[PDB]
Amino acid sequence: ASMQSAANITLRQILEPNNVNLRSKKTHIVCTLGPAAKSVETLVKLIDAGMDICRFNFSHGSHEDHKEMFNNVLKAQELRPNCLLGMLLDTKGPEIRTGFLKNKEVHLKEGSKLKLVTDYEFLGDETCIACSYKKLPQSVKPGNIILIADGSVSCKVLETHEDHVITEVLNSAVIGERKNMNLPNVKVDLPIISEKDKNDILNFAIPMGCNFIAASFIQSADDVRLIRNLLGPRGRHIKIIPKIENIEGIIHFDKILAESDGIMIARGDLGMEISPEKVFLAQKLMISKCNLQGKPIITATQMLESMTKNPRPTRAEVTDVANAVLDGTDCVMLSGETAGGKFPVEAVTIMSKICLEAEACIDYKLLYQSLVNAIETPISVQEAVARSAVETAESIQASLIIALTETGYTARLIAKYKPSCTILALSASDSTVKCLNVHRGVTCIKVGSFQGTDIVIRNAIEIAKQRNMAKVGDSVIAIHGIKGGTNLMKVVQIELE
Amino acid sequence: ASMQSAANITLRQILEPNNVNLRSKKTHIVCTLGPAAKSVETLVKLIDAGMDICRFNFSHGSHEDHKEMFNNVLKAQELRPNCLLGMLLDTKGPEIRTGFLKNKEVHLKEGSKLKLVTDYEFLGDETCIACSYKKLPQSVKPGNIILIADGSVSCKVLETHEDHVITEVLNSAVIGERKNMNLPNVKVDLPIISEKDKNDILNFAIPMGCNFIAASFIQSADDVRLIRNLLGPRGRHIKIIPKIENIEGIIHFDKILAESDGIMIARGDLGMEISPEKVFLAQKLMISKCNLQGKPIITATQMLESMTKNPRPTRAEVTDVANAVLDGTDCVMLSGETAGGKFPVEAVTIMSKICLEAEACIDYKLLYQSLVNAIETPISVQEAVARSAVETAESIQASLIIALTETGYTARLIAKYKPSCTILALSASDSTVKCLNVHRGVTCIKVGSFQGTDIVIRNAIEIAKQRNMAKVGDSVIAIHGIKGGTNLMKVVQIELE
Amino acid sequence: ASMQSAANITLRQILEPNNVNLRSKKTHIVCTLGPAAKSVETLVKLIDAGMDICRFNFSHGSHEDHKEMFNNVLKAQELRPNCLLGMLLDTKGPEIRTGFLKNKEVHLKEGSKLKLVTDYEFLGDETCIACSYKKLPQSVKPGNIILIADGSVSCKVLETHEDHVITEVLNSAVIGERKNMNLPNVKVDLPIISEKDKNDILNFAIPMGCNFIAASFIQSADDVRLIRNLLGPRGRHIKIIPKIENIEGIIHFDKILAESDGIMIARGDLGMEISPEKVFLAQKLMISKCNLQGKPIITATQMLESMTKNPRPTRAEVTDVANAVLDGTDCVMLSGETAGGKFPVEAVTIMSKICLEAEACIDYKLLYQSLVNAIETPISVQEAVARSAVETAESIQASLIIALTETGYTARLIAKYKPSCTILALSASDSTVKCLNVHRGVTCIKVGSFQGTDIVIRNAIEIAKQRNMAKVGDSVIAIHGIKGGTNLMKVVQIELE
Amino acid sequence: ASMQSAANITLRQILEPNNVNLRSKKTHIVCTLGPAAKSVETLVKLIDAGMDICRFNFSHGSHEDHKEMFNNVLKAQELRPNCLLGMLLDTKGPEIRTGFLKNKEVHLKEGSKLKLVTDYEFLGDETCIACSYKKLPQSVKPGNIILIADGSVSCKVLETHEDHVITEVLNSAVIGERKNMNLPNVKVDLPIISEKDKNDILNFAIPMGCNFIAASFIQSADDVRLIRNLLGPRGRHIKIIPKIENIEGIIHFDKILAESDGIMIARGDLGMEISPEKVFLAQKLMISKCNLQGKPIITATQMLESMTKNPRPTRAEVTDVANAVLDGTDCVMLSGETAGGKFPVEAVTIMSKICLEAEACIDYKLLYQSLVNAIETPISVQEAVARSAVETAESIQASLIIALTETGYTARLIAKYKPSCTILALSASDSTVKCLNVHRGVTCIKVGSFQGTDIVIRNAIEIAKQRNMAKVGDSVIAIHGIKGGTNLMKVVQIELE
Ligand SMILES: [Mg+2]
Ligand SMILES: [Mg+2]
Ligand SMILES: [Mg+2]
Ligand SMILES: [Mg+2]
Repeated sequence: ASMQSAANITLRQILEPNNVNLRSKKTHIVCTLGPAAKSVETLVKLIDAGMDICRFNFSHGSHEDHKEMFNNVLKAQELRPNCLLGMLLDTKGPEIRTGFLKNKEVHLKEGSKLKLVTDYEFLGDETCIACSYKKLPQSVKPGNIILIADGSVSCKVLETHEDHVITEVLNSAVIGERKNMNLPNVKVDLPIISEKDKNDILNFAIPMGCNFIAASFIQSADDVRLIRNLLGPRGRHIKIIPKIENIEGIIHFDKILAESDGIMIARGDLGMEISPEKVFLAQKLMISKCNLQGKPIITATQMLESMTKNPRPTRAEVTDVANAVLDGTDCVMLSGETAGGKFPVEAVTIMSKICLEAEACIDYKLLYQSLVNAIETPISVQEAVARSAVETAESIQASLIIALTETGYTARLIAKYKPSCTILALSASDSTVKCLNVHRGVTCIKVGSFQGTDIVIRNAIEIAKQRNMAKVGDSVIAIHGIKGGTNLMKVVQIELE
Repeated sequence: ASMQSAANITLRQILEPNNVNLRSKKTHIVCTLGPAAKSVETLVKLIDAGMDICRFNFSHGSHEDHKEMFNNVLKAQELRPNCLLGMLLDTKGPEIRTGFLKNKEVHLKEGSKLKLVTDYEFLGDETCIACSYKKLPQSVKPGNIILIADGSVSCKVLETHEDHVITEVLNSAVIGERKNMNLPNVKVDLPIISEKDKNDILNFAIPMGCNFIAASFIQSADDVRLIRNLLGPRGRHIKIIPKIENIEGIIHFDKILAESDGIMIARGDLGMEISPEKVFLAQKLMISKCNLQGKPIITATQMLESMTKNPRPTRAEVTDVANAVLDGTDCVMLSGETAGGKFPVEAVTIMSKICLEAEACIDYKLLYQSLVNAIETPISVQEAVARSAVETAESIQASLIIALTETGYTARLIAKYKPSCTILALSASDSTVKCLNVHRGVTCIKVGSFQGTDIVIRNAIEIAKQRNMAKVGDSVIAIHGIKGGTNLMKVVQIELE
Repeated sequence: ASMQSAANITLRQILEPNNVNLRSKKTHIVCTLGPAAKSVETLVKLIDAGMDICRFNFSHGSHEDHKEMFNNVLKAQELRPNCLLGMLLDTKGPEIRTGFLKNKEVHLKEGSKLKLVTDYEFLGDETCIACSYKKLPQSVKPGNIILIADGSVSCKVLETHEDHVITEVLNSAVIGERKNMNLPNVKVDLPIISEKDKNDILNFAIPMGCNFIAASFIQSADDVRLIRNLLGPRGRHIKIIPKIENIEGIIHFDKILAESDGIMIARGDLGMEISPEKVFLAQKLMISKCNLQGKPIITATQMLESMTKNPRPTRAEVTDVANAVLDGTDCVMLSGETAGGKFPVEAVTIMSKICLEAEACIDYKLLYQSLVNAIETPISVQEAVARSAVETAESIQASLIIALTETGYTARLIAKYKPSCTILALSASDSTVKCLNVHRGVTCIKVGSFQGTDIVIRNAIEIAKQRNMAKVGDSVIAIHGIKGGTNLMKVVQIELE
Repeated sequence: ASMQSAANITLRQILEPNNVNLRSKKTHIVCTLGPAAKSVETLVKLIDAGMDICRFNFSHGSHEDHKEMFNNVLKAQELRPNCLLGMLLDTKGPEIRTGFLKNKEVHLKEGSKLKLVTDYEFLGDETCIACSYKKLPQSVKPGNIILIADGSVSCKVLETHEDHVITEVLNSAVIGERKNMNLPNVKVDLPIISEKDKNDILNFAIPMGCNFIAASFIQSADDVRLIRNLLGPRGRHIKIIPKIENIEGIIHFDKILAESDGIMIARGDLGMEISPEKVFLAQKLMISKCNLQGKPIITATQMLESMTKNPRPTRAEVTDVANAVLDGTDCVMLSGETAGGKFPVEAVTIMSKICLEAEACIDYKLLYQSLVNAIETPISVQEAVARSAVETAESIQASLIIALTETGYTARLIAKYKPSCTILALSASDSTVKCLNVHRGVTCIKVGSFQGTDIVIRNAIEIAKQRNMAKVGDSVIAIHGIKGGTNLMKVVQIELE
């Protein structure tokens, strides 16, 4: 619950321009893949500008271009082999919509009474509109506030009956049809995953190499394990990333985080379920709790979201990305319409530059001590050795922490302590090398199995030099055997003769 | 240059709603007064929602409604006497504009050559456009970048001649006429204050009770003292607030701040003179340097800036205001078009709620020690006593620090250490009670002169109880004699019998 | 239980000699008054060398020279009026002695059996010796160790019977008669105060102006309140200083300290009741617990204790005094035979110089923060204001903290936070001005009653200048009204015109 | 110059007795070998009680029993092979003595004039005494103080002539003949090493396996390198330990420490060259400077020094040893006559118990951070890895830090950071395994050369279990390759199957 991040901003960093390669940044970028952001040329353009994880939802599109979207990613990877992309699938989850209307548009007047019925075939008007949530009367109570069309109107519940509720319109607006609805401070009793979603996961998501499931509208730890149950050993290697989008998720965040492999701060329902002035508290709290537990967090950030002119970001967009990095997020995220419809590459480019600037101003010594003093006394041998690699790297100004890991556990322990240098994770597991992209500062390279540790080390050293991640005269940290008995930390200096 | 702010966010603060009165917040709100935000009813509505300082520029309007704007403020004050409003005048300062065009619109093509001439009567086209800055050739050099129409196009200087320069258009766009221009990393050689501005200040601003002069485009300490020179003893009591809007101001910020009474982070030129990814560094650095020197800072924050739908703020708008408060700003500011054209009261209302939430999450003990460890060893008797009032107030959880001051110096020393409670400043100087609103947490009340200190204290105590600033059983800190020999700090408990 | 003290030792302090007046030291000296250390000339000599409290026990001497000792002190005071001496009476308390012997000397052999009988008239030998403690069989158990003649022999209890116990001699030595005895880890069931002691207190100690009662062999909080009970309102103003001399006192130290006005670390029984290697832990722990509670502590320190040559102290004697000051003792003490028989003035002189050196090396800023972080969150208005005086004095380098107090409570709160400067306590109570000498750094001056606070302040200022405690250009802290409502802290600068 | 040591004393440690083996202590004991402390039975008795380094001076004795003293040590080692003893030779160095007297005793009277002549054959009286220092007139000046017979008399220099000086006796005492002399604040111009000492070193000290040379009366860095020069490659592996015994050594301590392998605080001349009240400052400063540089320090501590009764230590003796350990000394030392003449084994036994108690109360986490924050930013790879072993050992509560080193450099880097557990140093160099005993907490075991690192590790593990230094279920730290490229830190858990 207690938070801190130490920045050290100099006049020199403000004036001297940055020419560091965008992909060397520690913060990773989740980019939602839209219609235009799919030309194999453009995904490569998006890779060069700093995308690390591809995000998609099967809410729209075909089954034809859903997998036409896959192979275009899978071939975009082959045109840039030094970049291993994560694949995240966003579930639809529970969702509440209004019904259809006689005029297909009504002008609800402030102070008027509005009936909400559960018969979804009822064609409504300004006096009575259908709601897709059949259990709406059994969930809300008199005094509860119902939001319609992204909170365009708020309705206070006056009466609850078996098949309908009666509300008072609190503000006058004009509504379309099939608009979204929100029930602040009310638990939605809908199945966490659909039967469409379940087979989209079990038979199409997992065979195509999907690594993350962003579970929409997670409200309890049960929802997480219910999902993990039905994925089975067929999907035992996929990371479940609950999306906290309402009060229920925030109330139970600790136990949801316990069952989770990460957290995603989605741009969407949370803006309507919580007052806007309290959202920034939730974002900062969730990032802190994820940082302390070593769990990765993805934070939605606005960037060229609305442009009625040319693509130059607003000041609030810049500080939103910068402060999310300073708050301690592993990934910043470009959402669907935030690619601007037309400028996805320019948006991720600016985001990468902001991440580099925010990363360069961090006092990593102070950040490390802050983490150490916030984590409990009984840490394991594995965590202590991972701790020692980070502190040794900072003291000697090492260029890399090379972590040998097969399940990714070693690299996650190191990333928990936020080193200033890149964590070069070496794995023989294809599932591991595309699951660790969600952690800040971790760059993975697949290696063969049944190889001596020392051979894998200097082979990583050679390709680190090839990728300009380390030069001659540098020191790098090598850490392996974390599983033991074999927990080990080495310093080796880059030479060649 | 080193920065830190300690937040303590709890789940309870996220869930429990805030019903604290908006005007009890510590962060103050500078609200730019526009056309519609002038109904005496609406300024009172703006006062209730949390305005503390009124901002205006004489760029537009008449001389008739400029003072029709004054008395409407001066009578809005009389309808809410517990709120003493500051009055800030924004100067126009140096300003660079393009010329007029034959078509009054040109489509400059990327890669084409564009001549910029100093003959402002020249009616231009896509090959040659006039620039109002007559000394443009003598200021920019080959390689300098010239921005037109809020950075809609960027032109690299290829040739400089006596009366014109030749540039290469770097991106294709369509321009209007009389559009603004920016010269990044180039000092603009224009008079800091006009002769229109000078007489707007000396003969209309100072007789109407203007307290702050926001000097646009301050580039050096000379600009500040040149302004202070020409205001004379007629305006010796007005605070000069330089606006840092380009690289030159940032380069010389320390010496500009030395000659200043405060700083204003304006929404405008700084977005074009500095790369967007580096603006957040400048904002945070300037706030830190102002905090360490005890100088107030006003930060522009976006809130309901663009609405093509109903007035609900974006997430980036919320975090922008919240993080500006957490960064340590004395005032957040609503700019002209950010009142939304139509929703100024709702914007300041949300801002006040955000300030209250951000203020309530601050760890004031940690913040106090952070300030103390960053300020130099040789502090004066006056600062030490002001320091003692803040620490005593936190330890005993006092409700108020009552500061008796005539020049405002005592209250500024206390505000420098950011107490968790309100600073109730008592002054006999009308100039002082409307100059201290720019400091965070300071609320002023005018008192009569030639009054015993003890009588002024309990009289402030009584009206503090009347304004719900303190109740029976509370402790308050009384601090006076700061000028001596007379530097004094008292604790008194609120009783009545 | 946690301890810390920050020293800052420079090469300059090691080389440059100290010429500061000995009586300006902050650590005070308790000096036991012996036979030769009683010439009115020598007590004045002892005053000049740094005595602050006179210690005596009525174990020996007459009733004639017991009060002949008083008036010689009371007239030694009149020859040096700037020094108000405290008067401490040491009670005898429980005490255990062996019996008389046929040869009046026995050679107990290691491994032999030794009977200890309760019949004190029995004239003993190497097989059976009487013990004055009649309840010895009911207190010790088989396995308990009995010490004789300052631990010259140790006897393990083998048998306990009604009127005797049987022990095995563990080491061979030769014993006199009427030698002391100790029962480690066994509670002694003897009355805490005698009927001789009780009337020595109620009818001779309190009428002669005795301020402190050093209660020998305190084992429980009951012993303290049993003493305080029988002193009554006739002695309600005398400070009870328990002497912790065995395991029982250490076990119950917290509750003994709660009922106490201070603690005395006596040189004596504690060396035999606890293993020597564990005594330094007890001394440091008790000093820390007294420091945290604001209770004064007196620590016995060796200095010219054994001299078979001329009076130059050993290195262990020097570090013992120096580390006791660094551990945080309010007073260091010269015991009876430690005056060397012949050199009391030289011993207190060296002690004063050691205290000055140890005091000058303390980092008072670090010490203050260490105290503040160890004391609980809910401190009172009085303690917070006393806290503010100490911190203000350090920040502005004030020469004095002038505390106006009648019960001494104000000065004790200030002394709890160990300021680097002298605490000048002003009281109208004769009992208060001679009770506060036990606190470190507090120098008292008696003032008249019914005087305005401001008049008392500058009158103390004038005599502070007369005593070279403050000069022109100095700042001093004035603190009064601590009782309210009236809690107040002032800074005044020393001028005269 | 800044000092700190964090103690955590509990009531439980005061009451619960210690049964830990004495040789498992971290502080090591230098014991001066005297006449009686030489029975092969008694040196073994001294080993069991905690001796780690044997100290001797060739000032007395024969050449026959000087080496009869060696082989008795060398065979005492063979009766306890788990204890490798260091051998320290104390040089005589510069030394100043009075002459012979007609009565062989004079009563110098305070105020009388005393001539000191350089003709050492002159048989003197109370008017004129010879001094062995021939250059005495050229070293002291009028106003200098000359000390005779352990400071029994002090003489202020009144006149300096070619072959004599005239002094005024400042105190009356009776002197023997050939008594020592001291010249406070005056550099003694005598050869640092004699020709007797030089051949005692080059032809008898180094062939017998002497490891440390305690150079008496070191006054400059030149003295250290002049000694190291004349030892040559024949003694390149011997550690030179300057003895700082006068003002000159303290003035130049930093540069003396730079050329040194350690420091010894000798009991002797320093008590006369510096005022007693300033000696504790010098001891604490020198220990701090040695701690920060990683250089070992030996501190003389009093223990059963004077006993006119049975051997129970005084309180000042106990705190002297305990505070020396808390100050941060690597070794405490029993000097010649401090073995009591009769009780050397009992004195070292009590010292070991005191060291164990003082060591057990140290807060090692706080001590480690204190060291880290006092050492400069640019530390090497070797020091960083040694740092990581200590912090990892504390976090996981490892039982041992096993250091593989041949020159001892690895173990010294680890000992610099004062781990709570034993440092088990493994070396193939006989010179290294008997030089590292001077560092706190380092226990050496000789191993064969040309052995794989992993084989040496678990072999040390097995004999660690045999010596009760580690049990099953423990974690130990293994650190090797510190020379590279090969700097390495491992954690291994103790199992056996
Ligand atoms: Mg959703
Ligand atoms: Mg401007
Ligand atoms: Mg006693
Ligand atoms: Mg010597």
